[PDB]
Amino acid sequence: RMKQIEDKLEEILSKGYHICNELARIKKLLGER
Amino acid sequence: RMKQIEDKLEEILSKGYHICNELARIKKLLGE
Amino acid sequence: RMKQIEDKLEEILSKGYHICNELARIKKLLGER
Amino acid sequence: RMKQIEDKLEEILSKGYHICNELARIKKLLGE
Repeated sequence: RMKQIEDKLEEILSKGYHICNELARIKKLLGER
Repeated sequence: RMKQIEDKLEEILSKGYHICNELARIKKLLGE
Repeated sequence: RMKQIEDKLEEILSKGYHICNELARIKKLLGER
Repeated sequence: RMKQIEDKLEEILSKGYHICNELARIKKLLGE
């Protein structure tokens, strides 16, 4: 269970990196307009 | 205590998945 | 400390609701284009 | 154990604040 907590924390962090990378690409393509 | 925390984490994760779906729809509207 | 954990979990959840509300407005204004 | 978890939470939170800044810039580019 403490392992499944540690697993979920890393899943949340990763996805937050993923999300903020997707928004960074979106910001990029709109600034080049 | 660990169970209350895990439970909330699962819920936070779910919001992230929802955000990624929004971003998928949003990318497509923008052509990307 | 367990209180400050419970406080942070609610801050993360809220902000995730906030974020997904901001993206929902953005999706709305672009679909009406 | 609580300290490792709190520590990661602070870090997750920070990403959220970064995402909100991206969304602020992105809204403005879109006129909104």
